[PDB]
Amino acid sequence: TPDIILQRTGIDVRAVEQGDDAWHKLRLGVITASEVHNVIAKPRSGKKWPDMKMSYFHTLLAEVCTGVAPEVNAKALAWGKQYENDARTLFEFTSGVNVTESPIIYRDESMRTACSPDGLCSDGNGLELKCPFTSRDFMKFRLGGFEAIKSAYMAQVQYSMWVTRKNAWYFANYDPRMKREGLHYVVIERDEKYMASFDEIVPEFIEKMDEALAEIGFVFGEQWR
Amino acid sequence: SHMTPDIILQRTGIDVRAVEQGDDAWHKLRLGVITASEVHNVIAKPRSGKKWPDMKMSYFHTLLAEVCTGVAPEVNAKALAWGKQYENDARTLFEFTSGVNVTESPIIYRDESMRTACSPDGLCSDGNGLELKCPFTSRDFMKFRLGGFEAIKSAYMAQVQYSMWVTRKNAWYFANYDPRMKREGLHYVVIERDEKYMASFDEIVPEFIEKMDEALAEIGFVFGEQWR
Amino acid sequence: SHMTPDIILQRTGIDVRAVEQGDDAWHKLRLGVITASEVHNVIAKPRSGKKWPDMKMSYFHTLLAEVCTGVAPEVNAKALAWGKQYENDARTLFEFTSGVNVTESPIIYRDESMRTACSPDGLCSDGNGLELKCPFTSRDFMKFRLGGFEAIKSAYMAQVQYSMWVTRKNAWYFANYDPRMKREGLHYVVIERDEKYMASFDEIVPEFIEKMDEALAEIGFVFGEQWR
Repeated sequence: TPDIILQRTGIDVRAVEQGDDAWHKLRLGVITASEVHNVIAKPRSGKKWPDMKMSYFHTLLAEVCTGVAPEVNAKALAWGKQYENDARTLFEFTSGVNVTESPIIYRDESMRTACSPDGLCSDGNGLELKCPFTSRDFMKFRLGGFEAIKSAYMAQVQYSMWVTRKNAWYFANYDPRMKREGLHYVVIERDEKYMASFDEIVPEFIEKMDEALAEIGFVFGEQWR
Repeated sequence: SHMTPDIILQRTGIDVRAVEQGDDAWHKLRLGVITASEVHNVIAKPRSGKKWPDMKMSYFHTLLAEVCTGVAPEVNAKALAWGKQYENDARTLFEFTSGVNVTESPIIYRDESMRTACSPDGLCSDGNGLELKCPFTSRDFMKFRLGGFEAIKSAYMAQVQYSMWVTRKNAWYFANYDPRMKREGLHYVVIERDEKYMASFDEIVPEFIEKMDEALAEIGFVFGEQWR
Repeated sequence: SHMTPDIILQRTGIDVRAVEQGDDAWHKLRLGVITASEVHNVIAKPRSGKKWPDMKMSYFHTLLAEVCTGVAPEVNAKALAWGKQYENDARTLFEFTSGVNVTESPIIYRDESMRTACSPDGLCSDGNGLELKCPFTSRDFMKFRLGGFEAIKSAYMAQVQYSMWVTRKNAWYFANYDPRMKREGLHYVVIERDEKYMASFDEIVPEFIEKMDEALAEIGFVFGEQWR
């Protein structure tokens, strides 16, 4: 749905690459899969937004009013740029599917929610594929599998399926350092409980955002000129 | 007794009037002293008991060590640098917005003892002091902007109250500045003096000083060696 | 059975006598091994329940990764460089003061299994082991200087006992040096072997080892592949 994006931000999605400066521009103020865990965080009791929730909320609003986002995990990111291709190939070789690239996908025209898949699979699944920074974390995944994977990571996988209207996702790891056994993955199925969470909470988050922008005099989208 | 430039100059060789925030002198003048930025640690209390809390012990060791080494390490240089860089920008936008005039004030000691002090971001024409933060992250600016007072963390309140205790003023402005903000990059509030804090300082601080004196003697140092 | 240079040489290709702390081999020899500095993690317990604590599972993963990759990431680099810079001056000063003469002892295994080791700061004329740190912050230095024994972090204690467990000794020196102190930049104590602790390693360690073993087999590895 390029025309929309284009009309909206003057950017041509096709030309984009994970890391592209545009890539980044397109994510500004947007609720993404990597960060949604924060949005759904709940107080043990009470209705009060947890801290990690207020904090994400505050981060998002600033992206809107400043038009920038600070950089994080430089070396981690770099590690990943470094090995993604090898990881991809192998994964394929091994999983038996062909993977193809996916720009960035928004849920709808509002452009308030999105995900950036690591790939789109021949069998119809999306792909999340990490090159953990510490071999310690690969071990953790490799041995514990599913129940090893973190909540923050489960929310991520689920939110991608919510945005793309998909039913299953691969969650894989790669570590070029392992003498053998360097690639591990699993398949995750869409879970309606998560679905229902998003449907309920995400829209509520968006409305508060707008209220706040209004209080201080901005409007969602200014970040895109 | 009342602190004078004359006293600082003779004890440390430094000319207060030439000092500028972040200067080398500015740093030296703070070695070993209980500052508003850190007092929060001094007044910390255990849930029950009388035992000094970890944060408290910890700042105690820190202060002592400044006395016996005469130096202090740097932390989060980046944020430090950030705050140091945007300060002037912040001051002048505050003057415009509040309408008051601001004067600069290095460091101010509570008395001739040189044990307690603060470094205001300015002194206002209406008699109030000024504290200007340039949060390193915009997220923080947004937090305050939207949350105001109640947004401001305890440490900040103690810092603001101690500045008033040291200088004997009745109110203080607290502001935030973010140069990255397209517009509206300055927000601020006014904090009034609070006796409950005054009192606490009055009781606790003096005691903290004595403990320090005891520990230094024990390893044969005397307060002040840092300005040698 | 006891460890000997021949084993090492035969199993890994390395000349143990030739090893220097921080040597490439020095590092090689530590891969997959449970050391004195990390043991605190293995001994860690949950307030209740028999479930491993987060730090335990973590170290546990870290070590397995060491076995399957044959490498280890670089860590706490600033702290290591600092200690590296002062270890000499610290030793010399300790010697003078304690009277003892100190000798280098690369690394030592508890046994031929090569699963357990330590790398003492030195070996003392009086047959005591030596742990000599250059704390990164002067604050920690002060902490110990003033509070001695009861001030030493659990982890440091574990590291100490682990070392006696490994070498089979009765006492060890725990000392600190701070080149920053204008005076009194050296302080130390003498720690006695504690049986409650020995029992502990004696019990836990072995189970930890069994578990690594299960886990590795589950993914087709066997301990020692790191030295291939």
